[PDB]
Amino acid sequence: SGFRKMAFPSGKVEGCMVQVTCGTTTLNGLWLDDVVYCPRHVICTSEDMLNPNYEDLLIRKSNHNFLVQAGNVQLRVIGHSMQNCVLKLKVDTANPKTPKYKFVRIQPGQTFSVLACYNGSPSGVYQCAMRPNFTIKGSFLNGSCGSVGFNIDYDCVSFCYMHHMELPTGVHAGTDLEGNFYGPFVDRQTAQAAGTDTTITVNVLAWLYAAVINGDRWFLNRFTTTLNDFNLVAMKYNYEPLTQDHVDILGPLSAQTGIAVLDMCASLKELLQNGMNGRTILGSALLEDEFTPFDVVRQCSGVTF
Amino acid sequence: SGFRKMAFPSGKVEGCMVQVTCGTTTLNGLWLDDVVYCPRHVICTSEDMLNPNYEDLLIRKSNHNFLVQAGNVQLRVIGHSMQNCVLKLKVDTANPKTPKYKFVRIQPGQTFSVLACYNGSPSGVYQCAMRPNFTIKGSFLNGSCGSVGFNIDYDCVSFCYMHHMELPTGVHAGTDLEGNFYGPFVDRQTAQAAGTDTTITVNVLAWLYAAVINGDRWFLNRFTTTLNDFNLVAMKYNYEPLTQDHVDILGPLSAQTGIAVLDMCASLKELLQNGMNGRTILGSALLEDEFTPFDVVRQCSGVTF
Ligand SMILES: C[C@@H](O)Cn1c(=O)n(C[C@H]2CO2)c(=O)n(C[C@@H]2CO2)c1=O
Ligand SMILES: C[C@@H](O)Cn1c(=O)n(C[C@H]2CO2)c(=O)n(C[C@@H]2CO2)c1=O
Repeated sequence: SGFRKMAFPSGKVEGCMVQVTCGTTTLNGLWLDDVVYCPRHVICTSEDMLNPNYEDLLIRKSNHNFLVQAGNVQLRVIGHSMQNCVLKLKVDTANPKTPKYKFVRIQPGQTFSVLACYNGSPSGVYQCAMRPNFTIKGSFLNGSCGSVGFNIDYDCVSFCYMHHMELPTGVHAGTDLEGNFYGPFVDRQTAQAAGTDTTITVNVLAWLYAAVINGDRWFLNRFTTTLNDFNLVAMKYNYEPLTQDHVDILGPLSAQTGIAVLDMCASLKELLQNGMNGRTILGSALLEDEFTPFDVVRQCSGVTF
Repeated sequence: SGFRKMAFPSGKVEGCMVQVTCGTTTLNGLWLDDVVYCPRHVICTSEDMLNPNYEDLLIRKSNHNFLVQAGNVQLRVIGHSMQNCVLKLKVDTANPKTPKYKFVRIQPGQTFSVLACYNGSPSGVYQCAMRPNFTIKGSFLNGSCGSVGFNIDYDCVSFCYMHHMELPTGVHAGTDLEGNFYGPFVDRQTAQAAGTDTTITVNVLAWLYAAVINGDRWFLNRFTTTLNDFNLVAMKYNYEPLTQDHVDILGPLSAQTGIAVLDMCASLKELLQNGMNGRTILGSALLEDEFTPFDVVRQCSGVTF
């Protein structure tokens, strides 16, 4: 029993993390097969971060400029190119620890595990979610750039995030493994602000189901509601509009508890209109929205890898 | 920036997790060098969980009764003994992946990382704390027994917890790696209840310091206080008594923020007497007490391994 924020076992990704140095700057890189993946802003100098022309800054760079340190050993660089906002450094040695991997662009509301690193060495691991505004609330200090997010299913690692920057608001923005930024963010030190951070409604319901399973049933009520009428309360509280697909995704949880999705939507509406009144649900005094329906099933059924 | 609940990289421990089968029961075991460590209640049958005599149940067990599966391979068992509440199965093959390890009995209030497993295979990782009542609030399903807790410093893994059971109250109890239970708990299906779960005061202050660093300063006030007078508010709210050693441990955080420990104790007292009034600190609506002073420094300075 018990429900916790759980990251995946990070072993398979540790062995893909390297140190990448270009000139005076060091950041983390991911090393699968004979390619090292890192953010392209490794090549920006002290005064270039405001408005760099990355194509031009590349002309003045050759293979031997990028120094890649694996653990304590050196990797020989034999090719490089710029794909969107990441660099792809072809090294001469395939990584012996390359797990079965895939590059996936995840959707807002989905969650992943982040292995925070500095100088190509791991520091820790935490579970994050792609906010509706395409930012993540994580823990990154200077030099964590290149840290990656991923999901582990069976024996296959699906890489979905590479960290690029912190915004003036203290939140984080990054790209997928093809170099495309999540959201309208660019790798420049310009004025860019995240939009309204709405709540992942389908994820709050999944967490309420997880609570029922774990013995917390005080928030269950004698009301029900309809989708259209529930969405009208969600909009007032900046909650993501709940669709029928979301309802279908909650089926397995709805069947395991004998609680209709709409009856659970009615209890949520009460929480939004009346607050928690100093009560706690799964040890928390606010509504948690960083658990997907699959996240709950995974932890409440004990899926392994 | 950003402050998160962070587990250590779990790679070095994954390669020590095995499956242990004894008769009809399967649970997880830890495999360092040529010894496999598992809970001794692997040998209890369906009707034995109420009042087992583990010495007697051992007489009827020999080496070939314990089947140890490493990944998908079989380990040959050549010796076994019972130390407190864990078994020590001597196998004939040293583990090639044995990290630099140590067995440590941690103190109430300290934190560690837990790698949850089922059938000797990892499922995930989360950060826990040893409550003052010697229980932990974690996520364990049937078969997670044998999952271990640990800290990683430099390249050395300090194992401190092996999970044994869930209590009728939904919390968790276990042992150190010498088999001694944390708290007054036994590996029996008897009536055992955890005591008062008081709050780790030194850990709440460390988390308040982490908040100041990350931009949340609304809880800082114009008051101060004394230790004796603050403890009198702590006792009313079932908070662990704050000693001078605790104050000394908070020095480094106190110096990095230019905030005396006692001035921070005064802000906490206000939170306890007046509540948070619907405000959030580091994204949470209650006072978090599962971050040690070293946990905060680690994450706010970027320590790696
Ligand atoms: C990659 C992470 O480690 C965070 N980070 C970062 O996003 N930028 C992008 C731009 C906003 O400054 C950056 O330039 N640096 C270097 C130091 C802070 O100026 C930096 O550390
Ligand atoms: C080891 C973990 O997986 C949890 N767990 C457990 O603590 N006990 C000890 C005693 C209270 O029942 C136990 O017997 N089992 C087997 C199934 C539940 O009866 C069990 O799964």
